[PDB]
Amino acid sequence: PAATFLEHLCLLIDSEPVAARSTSIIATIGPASRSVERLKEMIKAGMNIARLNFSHGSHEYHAESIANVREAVESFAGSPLSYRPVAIALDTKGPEIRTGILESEVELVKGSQLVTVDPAFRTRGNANTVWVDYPNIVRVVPVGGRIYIDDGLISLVVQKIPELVTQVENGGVLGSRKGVNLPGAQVDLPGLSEQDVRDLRFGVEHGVDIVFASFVRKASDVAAVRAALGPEGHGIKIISKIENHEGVKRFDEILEVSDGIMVARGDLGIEIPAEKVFLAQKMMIGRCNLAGKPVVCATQMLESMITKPRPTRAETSDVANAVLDGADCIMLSGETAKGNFPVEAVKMQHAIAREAEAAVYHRQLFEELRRAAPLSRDPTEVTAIGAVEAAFKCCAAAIIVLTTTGHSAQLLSRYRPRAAVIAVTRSAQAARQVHLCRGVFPLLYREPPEAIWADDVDRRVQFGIESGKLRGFLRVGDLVIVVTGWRPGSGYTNIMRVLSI
Amino acid sequence: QQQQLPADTFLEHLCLLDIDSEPVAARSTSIIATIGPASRSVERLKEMIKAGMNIARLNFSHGSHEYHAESIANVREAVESFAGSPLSYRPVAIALDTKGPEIRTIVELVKGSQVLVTANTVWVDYPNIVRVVPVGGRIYIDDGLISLVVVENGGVLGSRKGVNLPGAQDLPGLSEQDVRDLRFGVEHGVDIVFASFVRKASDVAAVRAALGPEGHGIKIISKIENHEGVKRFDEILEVSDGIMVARGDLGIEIPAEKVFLAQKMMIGRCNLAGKPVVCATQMLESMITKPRPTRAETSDVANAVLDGADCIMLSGETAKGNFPVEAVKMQHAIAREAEAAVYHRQLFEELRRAAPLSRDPTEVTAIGAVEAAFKCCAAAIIVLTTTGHSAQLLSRYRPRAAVIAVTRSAQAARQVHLCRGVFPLLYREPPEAIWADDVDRRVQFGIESGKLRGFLRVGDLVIVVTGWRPGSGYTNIMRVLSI
Amino acid sequence: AMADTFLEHLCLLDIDSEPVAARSTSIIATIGPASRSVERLKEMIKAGMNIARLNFSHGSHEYHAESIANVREAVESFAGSPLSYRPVAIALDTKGPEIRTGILQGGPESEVELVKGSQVLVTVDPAFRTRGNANTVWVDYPNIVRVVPVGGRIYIDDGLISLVVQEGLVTQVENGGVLGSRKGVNLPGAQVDLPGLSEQDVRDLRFGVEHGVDIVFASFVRKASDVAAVRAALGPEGHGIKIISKIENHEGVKRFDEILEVSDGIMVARGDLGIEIPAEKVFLAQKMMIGRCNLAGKPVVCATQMLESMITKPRPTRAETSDVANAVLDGADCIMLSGETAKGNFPVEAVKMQHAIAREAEAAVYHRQLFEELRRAAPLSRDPTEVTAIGAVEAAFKCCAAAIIVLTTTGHSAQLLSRYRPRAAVIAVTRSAQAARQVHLCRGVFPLLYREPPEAIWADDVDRRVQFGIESGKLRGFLRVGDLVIVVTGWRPGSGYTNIMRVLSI
Amino acid sequence: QQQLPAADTFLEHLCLLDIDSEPVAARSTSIIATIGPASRSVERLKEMIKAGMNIARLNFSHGSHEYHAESIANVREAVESFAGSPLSYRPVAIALDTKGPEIRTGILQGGPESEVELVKGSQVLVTVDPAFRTRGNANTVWVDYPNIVRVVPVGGRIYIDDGLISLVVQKIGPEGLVTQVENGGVLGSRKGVNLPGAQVDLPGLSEQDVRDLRFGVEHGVDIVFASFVRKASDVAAVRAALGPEGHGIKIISKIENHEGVKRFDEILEVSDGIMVARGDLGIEIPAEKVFLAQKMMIGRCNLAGKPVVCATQMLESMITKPRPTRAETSDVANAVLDGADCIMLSGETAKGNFPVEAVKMQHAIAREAEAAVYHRQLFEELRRAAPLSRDPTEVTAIGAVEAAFKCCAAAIIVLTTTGHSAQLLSRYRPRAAVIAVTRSAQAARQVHLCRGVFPLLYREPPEAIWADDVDRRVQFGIESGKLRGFLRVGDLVIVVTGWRPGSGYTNIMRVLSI
Ligand SMILES: O=P(O)(O)OC[C@H]1O[C@](O)(COP(=O)(O)O)[C@@H](O)[C@@H]1O
Ligand SMILES: O=P(O)(O)OC[C@H]1O[C@](O)(COP(=O)(O)O)[C@@H](O)[C@@H]1O
Ligand SMILES: [K+]
Ligand SMILES: [Mn+2]
Ligand SMILES: [Mn+2]
Ligand SMILES: [Mn+2]
Repeated sequence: PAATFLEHLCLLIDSEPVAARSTSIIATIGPASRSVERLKEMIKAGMNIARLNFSHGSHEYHAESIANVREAVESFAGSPLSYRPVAIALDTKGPEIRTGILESEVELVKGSQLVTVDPAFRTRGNANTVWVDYPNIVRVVPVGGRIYIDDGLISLVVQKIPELVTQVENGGVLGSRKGVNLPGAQVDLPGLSEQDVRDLRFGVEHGVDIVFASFVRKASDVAAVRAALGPEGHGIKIISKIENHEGVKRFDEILEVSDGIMVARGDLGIEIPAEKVFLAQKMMIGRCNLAGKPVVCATQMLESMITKPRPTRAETSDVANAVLDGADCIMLSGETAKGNFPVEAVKMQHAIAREAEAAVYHRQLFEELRRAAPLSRDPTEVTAIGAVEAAFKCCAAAIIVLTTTGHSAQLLSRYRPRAAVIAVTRSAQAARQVHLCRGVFPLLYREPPEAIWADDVDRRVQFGIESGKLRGFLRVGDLVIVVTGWRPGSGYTNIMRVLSI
Repeated sequence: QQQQLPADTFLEHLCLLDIDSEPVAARSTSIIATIGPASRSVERLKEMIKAGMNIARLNFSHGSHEYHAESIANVREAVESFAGSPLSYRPVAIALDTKGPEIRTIVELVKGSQVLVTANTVWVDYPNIVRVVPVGGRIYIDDGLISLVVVENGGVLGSRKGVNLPGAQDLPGLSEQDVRDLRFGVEHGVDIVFASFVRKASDVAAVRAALGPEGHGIKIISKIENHEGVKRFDEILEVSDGIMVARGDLGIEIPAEKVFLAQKMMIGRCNLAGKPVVCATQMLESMITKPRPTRAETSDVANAVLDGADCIMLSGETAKGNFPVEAVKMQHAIAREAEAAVYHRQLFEELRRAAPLSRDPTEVTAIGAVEAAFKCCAAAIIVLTTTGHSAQLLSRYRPRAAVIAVTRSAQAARQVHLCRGVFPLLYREPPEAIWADDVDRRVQFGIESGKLRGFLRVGDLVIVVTGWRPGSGYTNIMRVLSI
Repeated sequence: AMADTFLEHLCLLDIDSEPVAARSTSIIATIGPASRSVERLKEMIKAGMNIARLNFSHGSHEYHAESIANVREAVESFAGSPLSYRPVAIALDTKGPEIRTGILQGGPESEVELVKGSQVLVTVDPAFRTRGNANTVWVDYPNIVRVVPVGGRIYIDDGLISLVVQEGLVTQVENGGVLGSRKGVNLPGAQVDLPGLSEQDVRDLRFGVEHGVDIVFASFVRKASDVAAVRAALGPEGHGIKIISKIENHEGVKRFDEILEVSDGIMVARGDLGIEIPAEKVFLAQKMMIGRCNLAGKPVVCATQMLESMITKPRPTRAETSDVANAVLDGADCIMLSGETAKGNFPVEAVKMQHAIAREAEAAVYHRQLFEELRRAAPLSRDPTEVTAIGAVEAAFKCCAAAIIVLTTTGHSAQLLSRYRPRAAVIAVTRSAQAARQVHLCRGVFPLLYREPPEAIWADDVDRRVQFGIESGKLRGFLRVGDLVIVVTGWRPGSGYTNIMRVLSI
Repeated sequence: QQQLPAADTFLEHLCLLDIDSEPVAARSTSIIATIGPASRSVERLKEMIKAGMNIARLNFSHGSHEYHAESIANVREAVESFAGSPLSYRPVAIALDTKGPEIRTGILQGGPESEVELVKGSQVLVTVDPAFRTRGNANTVWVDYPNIVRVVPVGGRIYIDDGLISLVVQKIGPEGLVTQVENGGVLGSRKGVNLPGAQVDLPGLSEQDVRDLRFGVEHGVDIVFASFVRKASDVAAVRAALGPEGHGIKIISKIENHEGVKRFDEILEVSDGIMVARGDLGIEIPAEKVFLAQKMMIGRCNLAGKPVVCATQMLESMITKPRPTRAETSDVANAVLDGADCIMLSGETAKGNFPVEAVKMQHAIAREAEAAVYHRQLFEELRRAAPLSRDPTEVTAIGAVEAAFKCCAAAIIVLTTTGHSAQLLSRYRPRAAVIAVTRSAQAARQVHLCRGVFPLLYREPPEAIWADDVDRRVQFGIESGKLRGFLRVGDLVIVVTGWRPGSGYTNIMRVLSI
């Protein structure tokens, strides 16, 4: 029915979704969700990627978090057909600026007159004193320069710049060690601080699967993340976070060099006017779709759930619209790191996505994507679009790719099939990183290779099919599109066959 | 370029939204703000008008008759304070929001504990409750944040809060209080009735009947707030002047995951029929407490504009919060950016295509005017309208150029805010002897108000729409004039 | 016409769907022996001729003065009823730089047969200009032996005779056949350097102005400067004359875009064009130019061999029927007749056929796609006239307007409306007799010459003209009671001030 | 090349047709040529093959059984003369064109190759009287359909010779029709007559037609163009007559009159494809309307994915002159641009003085026209319209086409047993050539019925190991491909094949580089 655009819309509430939701969900790990038991709960509810937010907590503290995710995850390895892998994502600290330690709450008051970088004063913070961890602030913020504290809920205007006389423009309840922002001011603060490099090495050492790299402003920024990531970490997927004007202006350059993007609406939402983020968001998602790289929508999607068990009408709506925009993943932060309803937040994102996903007008979408996408000569894309097409023609229940590094699956999702892309792979990491791609569902294949190749292929396909039935992707009578390669290894995907279940 | 000038597809389109492309243009989506303690003061009202309020909502769920007579007295007072300058005067509509069949509750409720409906005792003003909630029947309290199975979800309960009984069905659309309320409305010349809990054609019939003879002029916007309302939408729409997607109630009556569908569907259908549609509730909540909205709220506003909504609302945000003006400014600012992001191309084509042939000279002139507008990047379309009807016809098609509507009907100049992209001008002079001349004076009036407010500058082309003889229903001419 | 796609569209063409509507592609007929008679002309006017073509490749000045005298005479024979009077334009077709064979050996009407596989000499020799035989033809383009290489083709007589170059050029007869006196010679792939404007051409053009022809079809136009000359020659007395450039060879095709910019319109001269370039390729040339012209909003004419067999037979072949329809469906503003009406035994019948095919093809147009497509492609504009025009078209579609009635002084406003291809008829009222003629060059326009002297009060003059259009409208069966009509007019008298659109009921 | 710059719209598209854009690619519209005195000679046939003929039409309106057995003997002989190199052998179909319920005048008075003039305003007599079978003259035409005198009423019109001659019947009578000539002209022997508006009780299948059809089977013709098809049941008969020995024969229904046009949808469903017989059609219905009939049927055929043939007078003047008129050139192109799968030649190759030259021209026009198709719109349009399907073969097919577009595939190489898979591919109108490899000689012939398919007959005996047999065939296709200039080093090709041997198991698409 619902599947013009107007027309489409007009035909969208009792049409029960039916299908693996495909927008994968990223949840940040924190006190509210570090416990193996809680993690297991969140896995059941639909978390696919676990975010470690390195703005907080020590190395040891995160090694615990990983230890636990890994623990919660493997607790299901008891049935290979049902095992959901889970990716792990290191979110980098980058050039944050932050206030000192005071869970007491100093009230900064509208109009009252001091930002200091004096070591001694590094905890002497008061109703009239706030100290900040970026010495250069006193040199980069001119008279009538605006300073923001805590998610931009606090505003100060610089009025006298020896030791920053500011006046509180927007006051509020200030807490411990909070994000500071200096828009219109050029931060010479480096993309890669020593801590960031340590943090990244840690990452590799512990085999995280994805680096969400904060404050990416330019191609060279992701180069560093790569260098730091070092040789041991070429497999790591680097997702550039876009969080400020420059990032937005150099987006095209950033996208080219990165594996994907995150629309970091939090910072972005203070660095540029609030009325504008939507544009930035819808724009980068578009461009990303066009290039066929993962894009992540983030921050405050479900805030009030930090405190309440139900989201607001806007948050529901936000989630839907991100999916309808084309986002590959959606995220949770405060919602799962500190709040009183982490599992319930995950369940909600899972539920909205499934409805939003059923409302996509693939028609327009696939045509649009086909149309825009330039010719290509790489057999893999060729097979991929070929597969998608066959998939539409017959309402394929699913497309089952054999993939070594996920790259073939990615190519399929690029074109947004409606049929599920069931990816079979022996690379445990690949099976994790692929959650970065809308509509892909990884299956980790454990058996050792058969002697005769073909047979190995057949075993894997049949493996996918079997896991398929078990999980209710495919039922007898369905047609399935199978995509595979002429010889073993990666980069040789080149075959599409049409099989009946 | 500006206003998102820099496509052939929607994808393409999206890919070219630019963040430095300064919006430039009267925002079109009109803003509704609910009046309450945070905003009943003449001075505060003046502030909100400057920020962009166009409709004032009186929420009859709360406060007495006298208390609202005060609010109207004030809105009127704030508004007329600008009548010092006819070229600049912004009318403001007044909308009565009906109480309808609510259920309400003068401590923390703990998860797992028993709570009796009549710390563990809550009394309710719907007696039939004990008769319609069976064993396993869910009872929700306060904005659906508190849950009760005949306590599932705990939380802080306050005094007299919304109660909902989903899956359960009897309470009349029109209670005696509602009728009094409506009479009050007519008596005080409200311009619009947002009618709560509309579930079926006959429901709006009553609102009309109650509204009585003295109130045929009153526009009746039906609030959709529950399953039934959603299922009978097509019938309700036919009979109503337009719609409100009441996401609050709706968002408890049906699963939360689903409202977006309801919303995008109704807005589509309304667009199709050319009736105003209003998006409402929680668009900017956190601003009830904080001076800045969350990234989701920003996003919500834009997407309602981009969905097609004619008006967007504010409730807690302007009735009780600490940042009413600041909430209005925000809606105004989002709308303007979302409006420059509309892909009129697809939109107009889509509307044209879908709209059936017609034979009414007015529609004919209208679509023609729009088309001319596009061809030249008209700065604006200037209609002379008696009841607004011709301005409405123009907006139907979603010109990008502004629809400047000149009218002597003060009320029409108000009710027209219900229509995306229209900008009313109330014309005060007495008629000229020679007709034509009267026409010319009005057009020129519109033009002059036009320059003054920065809709049109020298060199612009404007599309003028008028009628062959005086009275309504005779719109039938389109002229192309240069400024 | 209400289908969502072109495929769909096609699939719903109905053979019992009687056309109903003024055909809109105007027809151009060449005047010759078969059609110089006032009586025959009157017949052809009734049948639907709109433009009369005088082919200056043939006959003397006196001979054409007679043709014009006659057309004018046939035409004015109907001035007895202003409401019905069909103007008819007159078009001078230029001789330009031809190349021709001689007078056959002892015979200004006799026939030599050129045999397949035989040797033939082509000479440039003054003496031989009359000495044409079975192994010998002479030609009046001396440079030929210098521009045609070994293994180069020479086509003779409409391209029906063919020579390959293997004091004179040694040629094998590729394609043989019966050759007569003084016939056209073509050298494809070869470059010609003969002037666009020969002395004769200039005299011819002056003649044109002198006699008030309305249109110059200018032959062999290869480049912007070529139309400049035609304009210069046309002289001051002739600014009003519309110059339609004829595209007839490779160069013309390659410089099309420049030619188009400088011309009032185009003719796809498929005859010459169809020898200068390979035959397989003309369709491309034709469909391309018509597209481009549509885009620019200038008249484009499709011409030559549309109905040949009718020169001899009373019924066209299945291909010719097909050719006509496709030309209309391509977007051509006018279609032409030549041999068909100049010499053949069925001139009137040929005109009737073009009139009949066009009407069906016109009802098969998928305006939807067309108007959208035109809208879409047309750039913004700021000229009140275009603005009013597209606005009028749009209103027209919305209500299935029976017609659009423009008041136009130089035809310009009517042209703008047709640019967008309304389905409703464009009824143009004008006092300029010449404009009322030249407008036929614009698909879907129907001119009405208004004769009354101006009223004192302006407005009233306007009202009289509109009402004039209406009345002529009912009388001719364009509009009936109950119809809506879209009226386009101006705020003050003069040209270039069109700026109002009203919607009126009949 | 291939009109690559020629775009977001159709208008745009048109505006970019470039005359120096040399076509480059097998032409895909196959060409049908009627065999006749001008072209029965083995040598002439060989010439026509080289020029591009793909299907040979035997017109059973004329000549005896023996005369056609000769024509077939010859085509076959011309064709097999090239079997000397399997990589370049062009199969050629053979099509029996049925006589059906035609009506005809007699031989002319002692003038077999003579003529009579029928004069405007005079009295002609139509006689069914056998005695005057051959006694025709300026005032007398005898006709071979007896009932004519019981079916053409007073005031009823009779057309003779391609509609160029016209009689109005004014007096009915005990020995024939007393006509007044409404259109006159030079009449020849045994020419077709049409009774429009007058309904012809003449059977679709006359005894002769049945014999004719049996002959067909007996001699293994590949295609029956069935004349005057008016209704589903008409093709049933052709099938019945065709008998068991002839299920393989493709039956193309000729649409030649009003009824045919009105029942088209029913006829299409039951037939393997269609011919728009514009000759008859063009007299039975007004001439101004044929174009509509033609564009409509071709559209519908495209939609259903059945071959559609455009026919009659496409190049007439070439019967007499070595060069076609500007309209005929144009007619050919528009038929291809309309979507026609095959184009035909009749007079042009049966009798005229330039049969080869006529074939060459159609070949040359088609190639240019084929580079002008706006596949974009076309494939979208086809996709869009085509309903979901569940048959692996269609699925593979559309998918192959799509891959083809994505990379500008030089070709699609299918392995097909009965041609079915190749047909499914053309259905979607790829731009890339559909090279079909098959061991069925017949299939290789019948596939010419399908736009853009180029059959290759594979001769080697099967390999022991399947797969290897597959690989040999693909490689066979490739090799024939390079040799004929379809594919060059560096190209991508899309290969379509099956999981097991036999027909109906096509289900794999691979992407290979050359
Ligand atoms: O990592 P990629 O580039 O997606 O490769 C997918 C690969 O998976 C396969 O289907 C099977 O790979 P393996 O047998 O090496 O595990 C290959 O044919 C193909 O190269
Ligand atoms: O209110 P509506 O229905 O849009 O009517 C618009 C009317 O405005 C006019 O332009 C002027 O009306 P008035 O002179 O009464 O103000 C009329 O021509 C037309 O009928
Ligand atoms: K000439
Ligand atoms: Mn951030
Ligand atoms: Mn409510
Ligand atoms: Mn010429």
